Amino acid sequence: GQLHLEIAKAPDQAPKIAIVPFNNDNGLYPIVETDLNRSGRFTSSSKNLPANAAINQIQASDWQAAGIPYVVTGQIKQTADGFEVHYQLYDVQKQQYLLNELLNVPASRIRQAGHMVSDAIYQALTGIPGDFSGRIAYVLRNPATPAERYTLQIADTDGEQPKTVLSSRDPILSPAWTPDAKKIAYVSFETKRPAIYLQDLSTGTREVITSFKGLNGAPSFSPDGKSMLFTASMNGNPEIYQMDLSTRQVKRMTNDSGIDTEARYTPDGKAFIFTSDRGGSPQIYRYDFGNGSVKRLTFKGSFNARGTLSADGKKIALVHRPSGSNYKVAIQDINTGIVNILTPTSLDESPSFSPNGQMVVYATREGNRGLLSIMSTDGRFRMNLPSEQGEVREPAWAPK
Repeated sequence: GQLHLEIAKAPDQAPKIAIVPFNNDNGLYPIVETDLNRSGRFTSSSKNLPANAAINQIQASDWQAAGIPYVVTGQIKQTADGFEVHYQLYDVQKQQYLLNELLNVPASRIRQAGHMVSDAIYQALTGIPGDFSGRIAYVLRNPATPAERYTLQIADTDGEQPKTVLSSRDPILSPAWTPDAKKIAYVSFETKRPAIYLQDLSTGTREVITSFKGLNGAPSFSPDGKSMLFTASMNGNPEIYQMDLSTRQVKRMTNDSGIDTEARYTPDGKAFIFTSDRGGSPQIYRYDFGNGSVKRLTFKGSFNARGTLSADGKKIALVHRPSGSNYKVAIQDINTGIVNILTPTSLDESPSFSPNGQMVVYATREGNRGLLSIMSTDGRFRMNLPSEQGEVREPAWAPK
C-alpha cells in the first residue's frame, strides 16, 4: 500500500451500523467496518457493543435501547478453495432483514470480499450501488527517485493492493479508463516523443494509439468503445482531436484558444465537454456531435476548467476559481446549472467521479504532502490518500 488511507472529515451525524464480530472471522469484518466508516453516509463500530447477535438470531429490543438502527452479523466457514461468508443486514425499526447473502471467496481474496459485503450493505441502506469495490488509477511523481520518477499505478478505493502499470524516468500523464475498465491508456515520454499507449490490464500487453510532435495528451474514450478524444497542438496551440479506433483515423474538432485543454465524453455519447479560452477566460463548453455546435456550460466565476462527467450524466466535477481566491473543486448540476463549491484545491487538475456519483477524487497538497483526496459530492466527507514520498497526480476512478 503506497497510498495509505486517512479519514479527514467524518459526516457530522449519520446513522450508526453495529457490526458483530463474525464467529471464526478471517479478518473480514474489520474491513467491512472500515468501509462503512468511509461511506460518507454512515458510521460503524464493533467493540463497545450493547448486545450479542448472530446469524438468524437477533432481538431488536436491545439495539433500539442503544439507539442502533442497523446491525450486521456474519459467519465464516472455510472451503476447499478458500472460505464462505454468510452475512446479514438487520433493520431494527422495521424488525426485518435487509440482506441475507452468502458470498464464496476464493482463498486470499479477502479485501475484495469485504468490499463486496460493504457494497451490498450500502446499496441496501441507500439504494445506490456501493463503490468500495473498484479501482483508482494515479501517477506517483518522485524526483527523489530518478529511476522511477513517474509510476502509473492502479489501486483499490482505499489505496490497498496497488498494481504498477508502468514506471519510467520520464513523464507519464493522464491515465484514462476504457469504458469497461479492462484497459487503461496514458501519455508516456519514455521515448522523447509523447505517445498515447493502450494497455491491456489482463494480458499486460500495450500498443501505441498515437504519437507525434504536437501531442499534448489527455485521452478520453467514447462510451461505445469506438472512439477516443485527445489533445494535440501540431503547431502553436492545443486542439481537440477525435480518433476512430478501427483505422486510427484522426481529424480535428475545436479549440485553438491559447490554453491547454482536455476533452471528456458525455456518458450518453451525444457530446463531449472541454475547456476553452475563446471568450477571454477559461470556461467549460459542450461540443455537440450531432450538429457540430459549441455551447457554454459554466457561467459563474472567471475560471471554470478541467470538467468531468458523472456516470449518470447530470453532474460535472470541475476546477473553479473565483477571481478573489484560488482553485476549488466544484460540482455543477447539468439540469439546473447550480454550481456547488466542494473544497479548495492546490492543483489545476481534473477531478474524477466515482461510478455511483456520490464520491469524487482529486489531487491536492496538504502540508508538505502531495496526496489524493476523496470527497462526498454533498461536502461533508473527506478522505485522504497521502503518499509516503513524492506527490500523487491525475487520478481516474474506474467506471462500472
